[PDB]
Amino acid sequence: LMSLDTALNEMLSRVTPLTAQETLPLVQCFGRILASDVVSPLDVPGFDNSAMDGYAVRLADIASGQPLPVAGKSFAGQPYHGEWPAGTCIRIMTGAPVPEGCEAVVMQEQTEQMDNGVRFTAEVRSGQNIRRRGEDISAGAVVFPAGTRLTTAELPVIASLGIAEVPVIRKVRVALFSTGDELQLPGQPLGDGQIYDTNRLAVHLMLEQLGCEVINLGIIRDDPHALRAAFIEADSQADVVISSGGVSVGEADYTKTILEELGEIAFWKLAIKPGKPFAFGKLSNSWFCGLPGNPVSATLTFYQLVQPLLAKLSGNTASGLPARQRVRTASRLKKTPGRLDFQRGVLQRNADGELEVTTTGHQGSHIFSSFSLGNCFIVLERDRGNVEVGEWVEVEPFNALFG
Amino acid sequence: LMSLDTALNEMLSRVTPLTAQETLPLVQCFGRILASDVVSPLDVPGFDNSAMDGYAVRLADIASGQPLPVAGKSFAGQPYHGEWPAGTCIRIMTGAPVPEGCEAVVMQEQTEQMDNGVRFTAEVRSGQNIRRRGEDISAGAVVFPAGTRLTTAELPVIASLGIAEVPVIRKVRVALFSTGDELQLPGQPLGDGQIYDTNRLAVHLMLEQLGCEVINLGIIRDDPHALRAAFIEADSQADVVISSGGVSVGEADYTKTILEELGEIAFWKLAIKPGKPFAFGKLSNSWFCGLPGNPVSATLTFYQLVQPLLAKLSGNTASGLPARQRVRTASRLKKTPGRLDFQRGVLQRNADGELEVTTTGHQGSHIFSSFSLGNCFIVLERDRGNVEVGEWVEVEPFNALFG
Repeated sequence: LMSLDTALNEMLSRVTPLTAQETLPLVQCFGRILASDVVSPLDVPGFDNSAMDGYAVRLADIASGQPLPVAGKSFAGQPYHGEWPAGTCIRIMTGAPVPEGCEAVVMQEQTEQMDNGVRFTAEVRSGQNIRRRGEDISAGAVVFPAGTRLTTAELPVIASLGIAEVPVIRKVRVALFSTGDELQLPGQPLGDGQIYDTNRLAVHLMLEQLGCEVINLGIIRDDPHALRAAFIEADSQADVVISSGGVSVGEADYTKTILEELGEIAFWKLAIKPGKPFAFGKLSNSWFCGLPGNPVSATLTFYQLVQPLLAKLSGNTASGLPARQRVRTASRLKKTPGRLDFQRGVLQRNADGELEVTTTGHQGSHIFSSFSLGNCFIVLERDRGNVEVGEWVEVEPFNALFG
Repeated sequence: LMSLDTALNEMLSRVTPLTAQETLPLVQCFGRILASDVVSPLDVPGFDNSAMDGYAVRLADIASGQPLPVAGKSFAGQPYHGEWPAGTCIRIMTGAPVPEGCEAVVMQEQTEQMDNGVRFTAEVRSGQNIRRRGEDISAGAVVFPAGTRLTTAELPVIASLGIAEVPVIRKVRVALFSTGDELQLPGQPLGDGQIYDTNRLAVHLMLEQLGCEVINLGIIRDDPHALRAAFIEADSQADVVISSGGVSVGEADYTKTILEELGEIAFWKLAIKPGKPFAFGKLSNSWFCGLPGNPVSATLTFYQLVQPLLAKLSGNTASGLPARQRVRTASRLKKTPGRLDFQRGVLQRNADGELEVTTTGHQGSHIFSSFSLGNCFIVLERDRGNVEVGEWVEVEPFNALFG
């Protein structure tokens, strides 16, 4: 009944990004959020340098129209600090700092070498081939603003400014547990209707790959005392508390009252598939996210709901939800109007090199294989009905969490 | 001069994937390559259960034709217990175990639920709507073959089988260093023709994000004895040695002779842009990859050549290279025949909800900004010339290394 979009916006609207920060060497900053703007302590380039390989000359020396001999050479790591007499030019390479008095640089193309010096074939105007210092980055300028997630694209640049460490927002702490006498750990036989806990591992892995600091409390016994203790512990040491399954997501039971008791939790019924129920609210010192017990549902819900909540909490200002694109289906998709169906598919190129999606197979939540077989979600509109081969469909490629 | 594909193909043909292994608890296996086939200890599902919400029936009872009174129900965690009188049906839900003797399940939508029984009119086929024990995974079957990179898609499935740990191939160890008197560390003012070492950090970051174990030896002093010692140290403890800059990639100097003295190293001239040079070869106990000093070229080269090399080395059997797709340029692209130009672009959805690339701006290798501003590579074919707006283009979306 409640739309995903409405649920998302309600959650996020309530959240305040972390501000706590720590300063780390750049090599430790991958995927981290800059806590403060990175302001350039220098100019890039530093010294006006040559745009190409050629000769640094003077407009007066060129005037003589006489083949002027090379008084010396200036290289990137070997700036020329020599004499540079009247009728002479300075051999230079790109990036190499331009010698004092330079007015322009000429490429070795518009230049011909004679026994009495370089003879300039073309015209030479001031500024020519000279990279103006600080033209790419001026000292005192903001290179990267606070909120930027540091990547291989940004970190090397910060290093290029001679900066060793930058301040980053601390990692989001996420407490995680599951509960239910039916949940069993590996190596232990499956009791009556016991199953192996899988949601907890799934969430744990995703949290870690999202750069969160995970506090896994494991499986909490179906006991008010154990559950309440877990909640109090989690809430006291993390920013987000997640029940990977076992805690009520609507149905009344002792877990639900502990919930109602420790915070203001809403029990949503989302117009999505797979899944539907999702618990969310403020605990005393944390945000709580309760996932349905079904593995496919829990994974999907986490991916479409908790992930963007964590993104906001992190301080990341990269406003937006994962890229989606219109694509044709090579597959017939069964779809019931009424729910935004996040089916799984395989995005691939057809003979003509165009992208297309095929179903992974059965879309039931009784199996998990679709996550491995697939590489994307086929996000079928809420009101949409069955999809025939060739129809335009919205596709959202899986992120790194699924490979 | 030499084609990227040819270079890459040749590099990969010489490499043998690591085999050394370690057994780790599933939570520590993200991104890791399965060392041995994961065999299923159980049947999935574990018992015959219903594919739908409906009624469990017997072919003979339907054959009788009279409405079938509901004798009971079987749900999720509670199979149907007690006798199943003849001429009756058991109410059932998806996933619930099918009652003893059940030969078929009929979806409620095909039935007329009346006060004195359920009227069945549709033909009923034996086995219909019954999910048989082990139809998804049968005990003794390989669930994931050795070579599989473990993700949130695979790990939870392994957990569901009650398996706590799996054998994964050890991380590829990569020794990293750069050299040159110009190279400066952060915090220290730039000397004569000095610059801040940025390639090393870049490579380090990627290596780590690629799951490799990095041995960063730092900046080696411009000395043959120091360099020689560096190689020895690097080669003795790593599977791969990478010079992020400073060691010769073709040009003769003291570094090139050390290279020639410590192993069989090829100095390639790649028909690509940016970049061109790349040193590759077998050292005594490792593979060596030497990158050009230009930041843009080094990153690109690492990205398009070293990354794939590391992937094969890891034992990952996932065949293929980064995903590419045909897209229209919303930008005119300056392209020169001769080199495979990996320009940086911005792939985004247009008004018509269609995907399209825009150049990030100046494509020169003197600036690093294009990696931050872009989100993809516009892979302009070697022979291709200038590209006019609206032309079909190859795009390779950036992977996580750049966000």
